[PDB]
Amino acid sequence: NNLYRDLAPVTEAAWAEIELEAARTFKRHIAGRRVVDVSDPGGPVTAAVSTGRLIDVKAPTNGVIAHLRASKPLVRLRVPFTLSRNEIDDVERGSKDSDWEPVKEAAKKLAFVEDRTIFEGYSAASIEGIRSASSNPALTLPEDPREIPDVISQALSELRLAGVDGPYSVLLSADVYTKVSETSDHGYPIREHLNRLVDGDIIWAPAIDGAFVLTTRGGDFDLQLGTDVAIGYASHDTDTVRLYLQETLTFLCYTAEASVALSH
Amino acid sequence: NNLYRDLAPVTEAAWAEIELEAARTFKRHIAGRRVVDVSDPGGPVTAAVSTGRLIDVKAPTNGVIAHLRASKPLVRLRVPFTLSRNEIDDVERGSKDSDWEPVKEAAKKLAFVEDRTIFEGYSAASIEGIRSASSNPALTLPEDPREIPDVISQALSELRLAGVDGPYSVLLSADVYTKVSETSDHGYPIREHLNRLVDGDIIWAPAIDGAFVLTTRGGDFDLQLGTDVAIGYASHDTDTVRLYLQETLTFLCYTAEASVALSH
Amino acid sequence: NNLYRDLAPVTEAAWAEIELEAARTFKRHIAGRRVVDVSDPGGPVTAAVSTGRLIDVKAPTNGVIAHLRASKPLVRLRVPFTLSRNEIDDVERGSKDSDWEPVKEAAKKLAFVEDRTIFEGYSAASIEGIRSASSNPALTLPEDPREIPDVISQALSELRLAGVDGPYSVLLSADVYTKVSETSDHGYPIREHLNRLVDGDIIWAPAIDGAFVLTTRGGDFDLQLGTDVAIGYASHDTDTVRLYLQETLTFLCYTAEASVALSH
Repeated sequence: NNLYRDLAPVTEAAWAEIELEAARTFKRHIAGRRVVDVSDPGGPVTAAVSTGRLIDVKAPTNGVIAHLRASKPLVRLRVPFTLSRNEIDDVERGSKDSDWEPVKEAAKKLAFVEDRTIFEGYSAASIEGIRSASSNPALTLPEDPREIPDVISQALSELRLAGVDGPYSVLLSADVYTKVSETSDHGYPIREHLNRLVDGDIIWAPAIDGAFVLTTRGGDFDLQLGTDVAIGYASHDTDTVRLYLQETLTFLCYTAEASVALSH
Repeated sequence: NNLYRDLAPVTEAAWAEIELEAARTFKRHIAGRRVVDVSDPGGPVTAAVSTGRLIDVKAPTNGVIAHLRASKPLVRLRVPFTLSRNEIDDVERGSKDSDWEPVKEAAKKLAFVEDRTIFEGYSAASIEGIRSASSNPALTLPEDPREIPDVISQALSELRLAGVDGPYSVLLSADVYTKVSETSDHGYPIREHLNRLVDGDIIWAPAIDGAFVLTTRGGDFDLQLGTDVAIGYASHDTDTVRLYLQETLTFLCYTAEASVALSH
Repeated sequence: NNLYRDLAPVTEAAWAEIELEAARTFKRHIAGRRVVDVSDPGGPVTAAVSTGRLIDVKAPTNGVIAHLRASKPLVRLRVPFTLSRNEIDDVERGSKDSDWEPVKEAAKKLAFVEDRTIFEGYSAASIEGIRSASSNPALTLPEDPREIPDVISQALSELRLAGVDGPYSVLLSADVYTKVSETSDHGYPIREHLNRLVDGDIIWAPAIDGAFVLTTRGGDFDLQLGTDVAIGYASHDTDTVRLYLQETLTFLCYTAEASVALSH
């Protein structure tokens, strides 16, 4: 296929450790797929997702009414990374500490771009994120982290006022997640106060800004995958192998009132 | 074998009580084997652990490229102890309080050396401990023990920032473990506050200095055993038997970001 | 694996002729494996050979006796060679005289380095050769080749005085082997006089200096192989393919009195 993995000077044993480090780092830093509906991958051919809507377009002849079918394009996101060939060759010799730091940086970079796309949008790919598509009022996060469980309760009130009924999850940015993990009250971290407000999870979301409170009842948020994360080969020289991680996706939000966005 | 146990003036009943006291005291004072991967014992022959790496070495002839295979030597750690022969002979007569205090001191001594080796290093045996091999920033322990769950939360933040994903355990030195056990807050000991920060265990580590927070996801810390703890015979006279405890091991840390070291 | 043979622009038919020329030239120029015990290859992981001995090392704590396990490192010996791609491509077209001269030079180079290592030592790899480890007195080779069977008989006397009992082989350097092959006495070459002194073989050893007389009773000389001779791929351009021969080994001599070294 287009990955051209068989052309890489990378052993089968070294691929297994690269695949492990990429999958483990990506899953650690992905927060969007824990709350959105993730489709089955459509394959390499699929290029657009039908929205079912119509666009008025000028008729080619009188007596004819013409409409373009509306769709959302998929975006191919590629993160290159460079591995040392000495570190690759050490794997068959029995090394357990080969430097897969460029794999982990690329998986963290690809996980951030996917979560920035879902929550903050990526407008060049015609992706309105959850923050922009939310019709609930955007709340402000207080600087005192002990006041955060009040504002999360205010976000849960807006979802209750909007009429949505599902288990709620709270996604926190890396700064806010740290701040509620390290600040205590009544002998409990603030993050444990937040656990008891919601039936879903308090989710570490290191890509996003601020916070999000949303329902995970299903059918509101759609991550449409063309192809999921794959590792491909670009080139190599004597010392290095140029690889990449890539995935093809788009994100669709169908319910504007299913989420509350929070920021500073 | 080399233990020469059959030459000892030690009865079978007395061996069973010596083996029991040594195993119970060693397991009580070992903290490293609760968090590191412990290999199967390689046997008495094994002398080195391959690191899989290569060392540049001068070629014997031009047109030849030579590399030494790198490895880590195992270290044989022996702790002698002396038992009274009157206490040994009392066992067959039905004594239940024979003085196995030199067994317990030797097992505690051998357990401390193993845990100092894993965590603080033993540089003459080319063993970089967990504290020296950690790439996360070293935190300072506060003198007020009620402020310890904040600094443990700061250590958990560094591991979350490093990207590692497993159940975290906290290893406390004997001074710190006592101080968080004897200080209370909200009607709970500080050690119980620490239990609720982590999904792993709060571990009494009487050999180490300060504290350690690390993941136990697996594959990061490797205790390679040549031979595990065995009791051997050295010599005897009319009144005493000279014995020893010994084990052959080395320790390897493969993941620098899998641990946070804490000290005063 | 690390050889990356599938990336080479070398046909299956051309590999078969390269493998044949490398194996035939290596076996022609190897003399050490005819007299030493050659182990089964330990695999790519193995990095050291246990000597079973102990090294005094400073104890980490009082009351503890520490010893490092001693071992001998394996050395990876690589000989690069460059083949013409026109000569490679001629093989499928039915050529029988493709220039495998760089293969034969590399196999001769790798065979010499292995035999210099066994007999003359390679001290950077901590390999004491047979000549240095021999405790028998070193004899001098006479300039008259007709006087060589006397000095070989003197070497056989030293082995008889040392008490060793096995079939003796004589290894001659390329200069000495030529000189005893081309000089005649009583209508026989001097090499045929040497054949009748020993029950083993008179062995052409083109790598070594001088001569060696040793027993092949077994258990005295140990060639420990990690991986045996393999052909790997480095790189290629339009005109050439860069390949290499490599093997990983060390040599151990266990019996100092099992050999007599001879020189000029």
